[PDB]
Amino acid sequence: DLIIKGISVHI
Amino acid sequence: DLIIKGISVHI
Amino acid sequence: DLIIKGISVHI
Amino acid sequence: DLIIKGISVHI
Amino acid sequence: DLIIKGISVHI
Amino acid sequence: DLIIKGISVHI
Amino acid sequence: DLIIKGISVHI
Amino acid sequence: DLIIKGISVHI
Amino acid sequence: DLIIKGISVHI
Amino acid sequence: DLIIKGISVHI
Repeated sequence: DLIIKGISVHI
Repeated sequence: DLIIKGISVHI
Repeated sequence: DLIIKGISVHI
Repeated sequence: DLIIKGISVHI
Repeated sequence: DLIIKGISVHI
Repeated sequence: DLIIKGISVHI
Repeated sequence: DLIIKGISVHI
Repeated sequence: DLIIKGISVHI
Repeated sequence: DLIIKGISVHI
Repeated sequence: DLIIKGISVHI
C-alpha cells in the first residue's frame, strides 16, 4: 500500500 | 492501494 | 485502488 | 507498505 | 514497511 | 480526508 | 488525514 | 495524520 | 503522525 | 510521531 501525504505553506 | 494527498497554500 | 486528492490555494 | 509524509512551511 | 516523515520550517 | 482552513485580515 | 490551518493578520 | 497549524500577526 | 504548529508575531 | 512547535515574537 502506497500512502503519500505532502503539504507546502507560505505566509 | 495508492492513496496520495497533496496541498499548497500561499498567503 | 487509486485515490488522489490535491488542492492549491492563493490568498 | 510505503507511507510517506512531508511538509514545508515558510512564514 | 517503509515509513518516512520529513518537515522543514522557516520563520 | 483533506481539510484546509485559511484566513488573511488587514486593518 | 491532512488537516491544515493558516492565518495572517496585519493591523 | 498530517496536522499543520500556522499564524503570522503584525501590529 | 505529523503535527506542526508555528507562529510569528511582530508588535 | 513528529511533533514540532515553533514561535517567534518581536516587540
